[PDB]
Amino acid sequence: TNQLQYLLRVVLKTLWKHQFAWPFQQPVDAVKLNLPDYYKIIKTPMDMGTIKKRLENNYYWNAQECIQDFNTMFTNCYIYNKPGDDIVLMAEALEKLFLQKINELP
Ligand SMILES: CCNC(=O)c1cc2c(-c3cc(S(=O)(=O)CC)ccc3Oc3c(C)cccc3C)cn(C)c(=O)c2[nH]1
Repeated sequence: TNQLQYLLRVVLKTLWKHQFAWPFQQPVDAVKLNLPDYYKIIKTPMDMGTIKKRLENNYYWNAQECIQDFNTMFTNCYIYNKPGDDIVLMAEALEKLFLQKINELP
């Protein structure tokens, strides 16, 4: 699929190089961040590092399964954190960029 290739080379690359990307490049380490309720509240943790590994290792059935992983990453952040928190503001900025790049999807 050309769309999965676009998601890796264009969408993921643009988001990964953004200034607000770093807290989204790896799973949330709830142990080192002392968030013992994170895995109870967030049933499907998702991050860009896991999406990258999934795109590189032929995990996805289709482009929609990948777009759903990016949406899960954003809403997991909105569910766990409070509105107005910096992490929510960072996810909102990345989401706006993601929707823009996903509008030019082949
Ligand atoms: C209500 C309470 N919530 C949280 O303290 C909370 C933290 C995070 C982090 C997060 C992950 C890492 S990391 O090094 O593990 C991964 C690379 C490091 C810092 C992180 O956050 C901070 C940021 C961005 C700035 C200042 C301080 C912190 C703790 C990610 N994301 C996606 C979250 O949703 C989330 N929530």
